[PDB]
Amino acid sequence: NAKVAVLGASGGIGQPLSLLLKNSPLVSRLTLYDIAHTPGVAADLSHIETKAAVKGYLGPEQLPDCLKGCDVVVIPAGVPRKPGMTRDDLFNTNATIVATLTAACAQHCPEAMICVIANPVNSTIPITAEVFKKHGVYNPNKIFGVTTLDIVRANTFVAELKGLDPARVNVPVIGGHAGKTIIPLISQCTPKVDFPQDQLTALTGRIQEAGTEVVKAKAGAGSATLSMAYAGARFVFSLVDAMNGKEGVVECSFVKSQETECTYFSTPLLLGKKGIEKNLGIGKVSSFEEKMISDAIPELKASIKKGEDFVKTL
Amino acid sequence: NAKVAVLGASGGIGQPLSLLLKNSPLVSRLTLYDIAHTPGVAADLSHIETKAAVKGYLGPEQLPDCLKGCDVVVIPAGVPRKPGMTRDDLFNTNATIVATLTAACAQHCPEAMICVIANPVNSTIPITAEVFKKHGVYNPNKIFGVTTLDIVRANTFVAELKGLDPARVNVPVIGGHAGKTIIPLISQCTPKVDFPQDQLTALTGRIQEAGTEVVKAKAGAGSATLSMAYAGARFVFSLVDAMNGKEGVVECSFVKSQETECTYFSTPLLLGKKGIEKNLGIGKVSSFEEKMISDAIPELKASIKKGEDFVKTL
Amino acid sequence: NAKVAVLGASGGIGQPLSLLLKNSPLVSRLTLYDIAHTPGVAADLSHIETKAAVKGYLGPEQLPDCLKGCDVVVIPAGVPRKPGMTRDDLFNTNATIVATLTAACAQHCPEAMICVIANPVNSTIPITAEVFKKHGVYNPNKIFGVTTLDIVRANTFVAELKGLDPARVNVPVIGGHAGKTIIPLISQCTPKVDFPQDQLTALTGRIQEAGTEVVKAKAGAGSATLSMAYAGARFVFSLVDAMNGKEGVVECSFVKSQETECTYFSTPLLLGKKGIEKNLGIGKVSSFEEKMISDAIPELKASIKKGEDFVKTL
Amino acid sequence: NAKVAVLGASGGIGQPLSLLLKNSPLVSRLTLYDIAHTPGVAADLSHIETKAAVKGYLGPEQLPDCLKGCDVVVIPAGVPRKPGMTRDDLFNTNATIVATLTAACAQHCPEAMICVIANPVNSTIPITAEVFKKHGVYNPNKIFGVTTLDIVRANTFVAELKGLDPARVNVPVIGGHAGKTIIPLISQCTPKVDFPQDQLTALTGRIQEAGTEVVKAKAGAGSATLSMAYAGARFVFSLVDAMNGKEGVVECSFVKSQETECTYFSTPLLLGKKGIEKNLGIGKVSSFEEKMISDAIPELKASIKKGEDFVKTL
Ligand SMILES: NC(=O)c1ccc[n+]([C@@H]2O[C@H](COP(=O)([O-])OP(=O)(O)OC[C@H]3O[C@@H](n4cnc5c(N)ncnc54)[C@H](O)[C@@H]3O)[C@@H](O)[C@H]2O)c1
Ligand SMILES: NC(=O)c1ccc[n+]([C@@H]2O[C@H](COP(=O)([O-])OP(=O)(O)OC[C@H]3O[C@@H](n4cnc5c(N)ncnc54)[C@H](O)[C@@H]3O)[C@@H](O)[C@H]2O)c1
Ligand SMILES: NC(=O)c1ccc[n+]([C@@H]2O[C@H](COP(=O)([O-])OP(=O)(O)OC[C@H]3O[C@@H](n4cnc5c(N)ncnc54)[C@H](O)[C@@H]3O)[C@@H](O)[C@H]2O)c1
Ligand SMILES: NC(=O)c1ccc[n+]([C@@H]2O[C@H](COP(=O)([O-])OP(=O)(O)OC[C@H]3O[C@@H](n4cnc5c(N)ncnc54)[C@H](O)[C@@H]3O)[C@@H](O)[C@H]2O)c1
Repeated sequence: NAKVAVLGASGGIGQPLSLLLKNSPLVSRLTLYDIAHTPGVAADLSHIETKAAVKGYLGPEQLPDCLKGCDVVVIPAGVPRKPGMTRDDLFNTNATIVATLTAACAQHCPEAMICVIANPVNSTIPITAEVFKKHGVYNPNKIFGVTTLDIVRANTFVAELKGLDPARVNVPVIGGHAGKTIIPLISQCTPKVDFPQDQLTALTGRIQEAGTEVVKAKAGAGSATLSMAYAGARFVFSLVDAMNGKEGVVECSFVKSQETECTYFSTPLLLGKKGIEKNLGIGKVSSFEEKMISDAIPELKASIKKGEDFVKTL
Repeated sequence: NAKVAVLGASGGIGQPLSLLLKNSPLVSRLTLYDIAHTPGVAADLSHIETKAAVKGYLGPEQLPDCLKGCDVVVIPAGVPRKPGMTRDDLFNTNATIVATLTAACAQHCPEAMICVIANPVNSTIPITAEVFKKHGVYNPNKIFGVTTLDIVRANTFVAELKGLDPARVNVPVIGGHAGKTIIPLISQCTPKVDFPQDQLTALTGRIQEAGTEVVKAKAGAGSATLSMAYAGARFVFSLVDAMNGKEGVVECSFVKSQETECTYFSTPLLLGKKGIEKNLGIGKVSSFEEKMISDAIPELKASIKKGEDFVKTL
Repeated sequence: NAKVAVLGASGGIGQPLSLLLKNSPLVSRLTLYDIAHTPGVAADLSHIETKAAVKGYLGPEQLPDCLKGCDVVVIPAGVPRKPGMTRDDLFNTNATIVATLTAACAQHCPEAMICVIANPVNSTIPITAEVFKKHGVYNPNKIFGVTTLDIVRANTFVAELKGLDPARVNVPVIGGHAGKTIIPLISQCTPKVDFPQDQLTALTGRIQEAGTEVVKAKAGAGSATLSMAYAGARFVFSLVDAMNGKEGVVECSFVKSQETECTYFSTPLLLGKKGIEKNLGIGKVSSFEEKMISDAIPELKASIKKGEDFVKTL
Repeated sequence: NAKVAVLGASGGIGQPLSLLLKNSPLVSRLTLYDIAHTPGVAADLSHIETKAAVKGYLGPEQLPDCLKGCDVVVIPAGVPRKPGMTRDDLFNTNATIVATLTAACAQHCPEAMICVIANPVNSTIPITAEVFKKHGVYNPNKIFGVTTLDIVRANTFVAELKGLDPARVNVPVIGGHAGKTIIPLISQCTPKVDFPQDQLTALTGRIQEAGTEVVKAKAGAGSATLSMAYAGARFVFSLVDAMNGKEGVVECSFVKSQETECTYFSTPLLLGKKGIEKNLGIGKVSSFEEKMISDAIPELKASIKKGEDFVKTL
């Protein structure tokens, strides 16, 4: 029964994400928004034999109509990286995009869950919060930075190394979504896994620089699109399940947090009807994992402040 | 346990198709092929938390290694339409692509199920058959023209007009995949539906021109990609289920046929372990539907002859 | 003192063509039209330090304002070929595009010179003629099928083989613009050149299939764009010089002709203030060249009929 | 006559640039390089009826053959901006592209004039210089950051305000190529123009934001391509004229400079047979202009160091 808007639906992530949402029995209305090509994408998907009604919207004059009555908004809108770039190279362009779109959300569907994919997530979530505070509708239990792909990657890499089935593996990943701020808690992995430190370190780095590995492999043709569509769909489904009374639903996500001195931080969250039911916190961790958390905090706070300062100039 | 090859994996269809395939526990190995961009696509999908081992292959030199050991090969490789073009206007270009790709298949995975998505399907399937014949490995039970999107469109459109869930609608569509050769048997629809003749004609025209509807809506940005990825994934899943011994798997598909004077024709096929188990035939049809079959045959024969003639000059 | 419109200005040919026109002191006003990207292209071109004022127009609502007061219209709007395509595969698409765009010309700038680049020229010139008839403003001295690239190619190749400066070479090319209908009158070449019949035949084939060789070299990335921009700029410059009263300006172009049983035909044309001042005809030719003319006529008639037929259907 | 290499010849700037170079009687040989599409672009251009011999090169193995014997190398290779990006946001991607390509030039055509178009120019010229130093062939009189488009824009905008022929306007533009580092010296314009202050300020700002204006207008489809092709060609032609012994050839360009405290800086340069004959300096400026120089210096030094540092960490 959920009504989901996808802002940036014509892009690399947007189209396959919209596909996965259209294919879901959980979605009864799918509104697609972009600045280009949205009508053709909507017609394409409207032919698929599922109940979700698909409507496409094009340009800022139609963004309000796209947002009317939505339960979840997902925002893959933004520019992807080229080889060599950092996520902060995209900050200027994507901060404007995220601020503009989340402003419309605050105006026209303030009650909706806001799921931000656009990078750098470590800054774009603070931006979303400060835009919502600006319109006086800020609810910290309903704004999510989608880090799900870090968890998905962690599970895959663990499963390959130990010959396990990825569907059975679960690795909490905490901190943020950029380089050393991505902290995989291999010591909390279910099932339990033992690696020597050199292999643990190699696995940790692989997970951290996984996005960059894909940017290099694509050689100028963009960043992770299909896996991020999978990761975004997964997160939305988790959130909607929880919204229909499903219990025990847990997903890591970068949110407003009091667990560390960072005002925003990613930890496992129990999800409920009002978004975040309970922040489950960092929990018990190794020395190696404590070192990474401690090392990640300055970069996190700098990014958090960079997003806040950007909204301050609006 | 099914090893699936996608030829044309970097395209508008190939990428979301490859995603849907990667997401399924029916696929144990997903080998992707194209003339550009495949390594990045493979890198992207390899991070998804499912069992399928994803490998990428690039250029004619690597095509044999993409195909070896394959159970299924799907071929979305081909040029799509621009507004104003017929599917037949693509023949010359796409003919050479299908012939070359299917020759490698006949040489390197002759036992595999061959699923051609490339247009015009009415001519490209005959090209595939003649190519396989030329190499002495022609099995008419394993060569499939993917017409599934026509069925998906029919189901959806009927479901919309009757207020039904399209997940529990099934309209057999027969003939071929081009204009008037697309024949939806609404008389055989489950559940039973009865339209007056004025509406039935419009519904029938809508289904026939659905592909062109998406072409115009995309205004030169290509044809159906996401819905075709859906339809193609469904057909492969149906085919892989049947190969795993699942019973009652029925799909319409343009295949080597003796149901009419046409050498190739689409009807509901019972699929099994060896490919086509039994052609379920045209069945009991209305006068209206009987006229369309009669009207379609000359065009289908021409399209078939065109395809056969192309291989004759190789 | 000439106001020129480019219809299809955002395309592969359109952009470099518009650039060459912008650079010319013959052009005082340049209006650019497309269905996509025009404002960005016009903004880019308007920064160049030449006198021509540039303005961009997007979509059919802005087409009339583009054409008002136009002295010359050049029409590269259309779909180019992929490898394997015949020029007739693009007929249905381009015929529609040419018909639409020439109707607006007929209504809004009926006295303007109409230079059609869009293929197949052998049919799109007939289409342009009939559309102009419907609106009661047909003038056959102002409608030009741009075949200049063929002449340009012929000059380059003859110069290459003979070690000449291509600026000092002129080869009349007659007939039409497709395959064997492209007839280089090497016997009329200035300066005089002497080839054995074997070299002459291969050279003649090279000229006829030149467009195809470029399509092959681009491997799906399109057809001749930069060389066509050059050729189209040359023809437009020739025409605008003649319109300003320059004498002895001669260009081959595909036009309304009584030189043969074909109703449209390309021969060298004396241009002047009314457009076509005098058709210079075929002249004396070799037996070899007479043979090619004879063989080409059936193709030309067919192509002329096809375009004329298409217009009746609107 | 001049042998000119274009690195990044298949791009938006590279292709039209290559066309302008091909059309010019000052070019005897045109060698084109890119990582994709080069052979198609070269085949296309090789049909144009000018004397310049055109050859296309593709991939690292063929780069040296492209550079051998070159008098001038133009390097448009690089990633363009999207809306909201600064030129500096392209640094991390384009630093490696410029470093590689200029290392190739240092090896294979060290005596050639090196014209860097790739952004950010304020940092990529220092990169170029440091790469030539590493190779022991650094000649500061032959390394040029192409700022010519800023001058072209200034000439055009001044001519539009005053109602002049832009062919007769020359505005020196100094400093660098980004935002407030672009300093148009309207007080040194020929002919002398007197502007009311409100127009002068809006003019100055227009010149500085012109690049961003075009990026905005292209709405994600790149940056200035056609006007940059015009400007880069103009610069090459001035360079070749001066190489052929023409006197009084002056062009502004971002070069090694001892005019301010910035080690690199753009001023009018008298060009001669060996590149820079003489840096003509800042000359006499107004207070308004002196202040713009003062404000620009901190940003220039920062962009310079950024470029130098990049090379020292290799
Ligand atoms: N959170 C993650 O783990 C994660 C992973 C991968 C990528 N990303 C980010 O997702 C974003 C999108 O990546 P992509 O590959 O889809 O890029 P893309 O260029 O393929 O698509 C971007 C889409 O956003 C649209 N867009 C741009 N401005 C818009 C606006 N103002 N309003 C509405 N739509 C607008 C574009 O038109 C395009 O359709 C990037 O910022 C990328 O860095 C995040
Ligand atoms: N059966 C149907 O109902 C149906 C529906 C939609 C589209 N189609 C057809 O599917 C085909 C693909 O459509 P699309 O939208 O993905 O086009 P696309 O242009 O987006 O991608 C097609 C892909 O084919 C690849 N390709 C071309 N030649 C190749 C070769 N020789 N070897 C390997 N790869 C090659 C291209 O690189 C490209 O990645 C088209 O022919 C279209 O007509 C069929
Ligand atoms: N005369 C010749 O010798 C010759 C040579 C080469 C190419 N051509 C023809 O040139 C034409 C285009 O070539 P290209 O390489 O520029 O193709 P392209 O695809 O690069 O550009 C085509 C442009 O036409 C535009 N367009 C399409 N429909 C339009 C419409 N209805 N109104 C306005 N604009 C429209 C598109 O938006 C695009 O910008 C083709 O038809 C090709 O066959 C002719
Ligand atoms: N100096 C100026 O005023 C000015 C003006 C406009 C643009 N620019 C800069 O020029 C570049 C814009 O170029 P464009 O608009 O043609 O972009 P584009 O994307 O259209 O083309 C860039 C070209 O770079 C090529 N390339 C990338 N890496 C390469 C490599 N390693 N070796 C050889 N070629 C490589 C690509 O293949 C492509 O052909 C950007 O750096 C942009 O910032 C400068």
